[PDB]
Amino acid sequence: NLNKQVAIVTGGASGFGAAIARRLSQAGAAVLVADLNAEGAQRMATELNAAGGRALGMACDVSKEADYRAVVDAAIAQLGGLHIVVNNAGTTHRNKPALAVTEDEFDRVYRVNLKSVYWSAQCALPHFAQQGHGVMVNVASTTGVRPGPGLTWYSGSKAAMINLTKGLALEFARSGVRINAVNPMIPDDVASAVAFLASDDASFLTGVCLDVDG
Amino acid sequence: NLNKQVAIVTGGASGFGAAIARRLSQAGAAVLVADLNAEGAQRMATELNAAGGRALGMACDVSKEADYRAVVDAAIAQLGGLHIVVNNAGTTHRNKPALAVTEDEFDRVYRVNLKSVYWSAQCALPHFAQQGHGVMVNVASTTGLTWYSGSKAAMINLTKGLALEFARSGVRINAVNPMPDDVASAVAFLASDDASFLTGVCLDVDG
Amino acid sequence: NLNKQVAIVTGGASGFGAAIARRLSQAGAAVLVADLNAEGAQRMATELNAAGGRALGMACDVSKEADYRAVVDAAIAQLGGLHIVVNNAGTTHRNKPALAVTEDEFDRVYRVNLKSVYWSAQCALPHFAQQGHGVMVNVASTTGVRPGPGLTWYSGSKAAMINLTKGLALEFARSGVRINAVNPMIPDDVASAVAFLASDDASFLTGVCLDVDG
Amino acid sequence: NLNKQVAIVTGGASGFGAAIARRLSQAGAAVLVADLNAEGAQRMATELNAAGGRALGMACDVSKEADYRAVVDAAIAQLGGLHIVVNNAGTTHRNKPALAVTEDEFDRVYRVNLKSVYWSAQCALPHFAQQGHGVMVNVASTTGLTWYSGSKAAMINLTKGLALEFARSGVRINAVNPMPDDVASAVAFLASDDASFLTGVCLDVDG
Repeated sequence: NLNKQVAIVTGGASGFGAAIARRLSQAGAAVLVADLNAEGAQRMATELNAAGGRALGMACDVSKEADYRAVVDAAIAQLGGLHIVVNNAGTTHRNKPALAVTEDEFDRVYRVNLKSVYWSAQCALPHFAQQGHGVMVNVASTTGVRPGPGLTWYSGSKAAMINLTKGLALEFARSGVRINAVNPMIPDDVASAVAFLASDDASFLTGVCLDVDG
Repeated sequence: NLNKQVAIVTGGASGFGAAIARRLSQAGAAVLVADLNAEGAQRMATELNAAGGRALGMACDVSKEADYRAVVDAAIAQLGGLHIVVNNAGTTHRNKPALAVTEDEFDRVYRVNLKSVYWSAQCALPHFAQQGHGVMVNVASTTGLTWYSGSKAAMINLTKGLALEFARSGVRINAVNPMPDDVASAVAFLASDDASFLTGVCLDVDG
Repeated sequence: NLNKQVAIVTGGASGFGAAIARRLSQAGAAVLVADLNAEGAQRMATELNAAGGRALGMACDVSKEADYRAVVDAAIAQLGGLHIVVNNAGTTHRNKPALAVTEDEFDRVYRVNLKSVYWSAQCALPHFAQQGHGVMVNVASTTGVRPGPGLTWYSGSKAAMINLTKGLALEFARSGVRINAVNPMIPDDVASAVAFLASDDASFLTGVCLDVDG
Repeated sequence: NLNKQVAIVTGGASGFGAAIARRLSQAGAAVLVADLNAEGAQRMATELNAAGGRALGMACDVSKEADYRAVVDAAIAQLGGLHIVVNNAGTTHRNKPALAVTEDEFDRVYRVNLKSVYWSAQCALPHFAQQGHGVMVNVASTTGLTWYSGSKAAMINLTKGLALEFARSGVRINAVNPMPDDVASAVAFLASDDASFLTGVCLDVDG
């Protein structure tokens, strides 16, 4: 149960982010839905609101400090605090050979799947440390069990993000702040995993990556 | 015997990359010494030529396409081909709390190391695939879990992914994980025909 | 909450097994405490009973099919069913160099940390499959993070047990039966991990090994 | 060049172990062919001696101390020493539901493979430690997650643990993971001085 708790969910307009926002709001948390797409973010918030929830939509490029700080400040100021930060990876776009991935796609993966976690760390972790509680859950991009070709550059930055998440966790391990990760492997099970990890029943877990059925 | 083979060594002017440049030259291989410091690259090249080897030094920001393509085009045009690419792109890093890490400090570890493997793949592996043979060796020099420990995991992961994407192509892609002689030995082994049964493998060795 | 649920906990008289038995009984489960030591098993059951619980002690060599079948039958007949099976690894005994480990210690590790999981599979899994629900949690022996010398033969059979647990899980994955594992790495966090994995809130997890602070 | 070196190859009468026995003999190394079938071991030994090599065949249940100690004592007494031990002890296994696996079927995978590495360590590594040099190579032949997939993980894990427990001893402990030429090549490499910078390493190669 996450009553009186505030969550930011990035990637919130679609995919795993929308399912995660739905689940956390169903558990009683106030949700700031953050997404590149302001309209998609607002639609998800309207849906959560129509269903009994308290939610707000906000546009945000998780690669930009200012966008990520503004979403943290918006959650604190207008929803009244921040206790949970869920960073959603993208939809992995299409599967194609390593040498067909253009620079723009490579760059986007870096921005959305690694740089976002760095800014999340810089923008949300001090608040958590200050209040002596908080949870960050990083949802990796979806890679197959024993993955084959087609996701080489995704699997690369994914391995980096999971290790950064475990590294951040060791630093914050005696702060009350828990930093954990979800590895969707080919939406209910992804959302259930995030909702459990955000709950106080997961208080004994940090620096963990939970493999779940994508 | 890397005689009759051309090798590009990134980060070649010092550290693991200098030691690799020397071992590979000593094995009889032409070597394009690539590094961020043109002066140091030229220095290593002159030493190698002075030791009886063949070598050209070029300034190269591995995070930039033009720089990597230059190093590749030069090796094919001036050194006479390309059969080996060694990617050394890590640096030392004082472990400080992650909230003291500036964006640049972060990009230098995650953005440079990853994109260097990216440009290495876009720029050099088509030449390997065209001739049906070639070896990429990615030394994870980035320097227990720290904020920067993810570069090494990605380098290893990318090595294994690229290797699968080049299965049965005659193109082998391998890694070295230094935890410098033993590093240069593992590179020279992996770059040699004696390692033709090995692709997608990471060799942990004492640094 | 594990009300109206029956758990077998092996290794139950001491160590992580006792902490796990305490936690599961505190959550409402009936506990058959199984242990090599009949008296230690009975003492733990008496403690759980004095605290509000329903518990029974029973001697059992988890390396022997007959001992393991008798504990399953005892739980079904006298506590009224079986839904949870926790296999506790040993205390890792002492840390000593690989070549100082005698054959008797090597043999004991195999029996307690691997053969037990095979019999648990043969003796408890058909019952779970029959009823279409059930959870098995295998608690590995405690190994350090990035472990050094001293636990070579433990770390060997531990790696085997965790892979067997993931293998068993894939087989039973569409049966309602969840097979999961806990890796104590140097007792509350071990017991919390087992209690969560045994609950219906972990229903979306199978074939997972949870690293936790030992 | 394994000339001037003695090697014990377990499971030597067929499969990966025969191919290893031949490659190592061809490298100039005396070879004690150890296997569960004495006749087949003697056959391989005769073939190797007939090819100009030196070899003795012995029946050996690797799960038993006396059998492994015999193979070790014989190699030191009849073949003139011991510098290499290759552990092949896996077998093929039809994947069936785990509830159809009999206790014996389970012991044959988990008990034999693990205890074989145990006796290999108790029986052979003291000789290596005494002379300050030696190489143990553990080929994980036990044959995606299955009930028997844990043998391979243990073999790799034990290899890395033993290697750490023998750091700086001149005694190297390595593994090969066949997913037979490429297996025998990786064994012969790992057993040779060319691999002296490698301990605690598992080489994945196509089987």
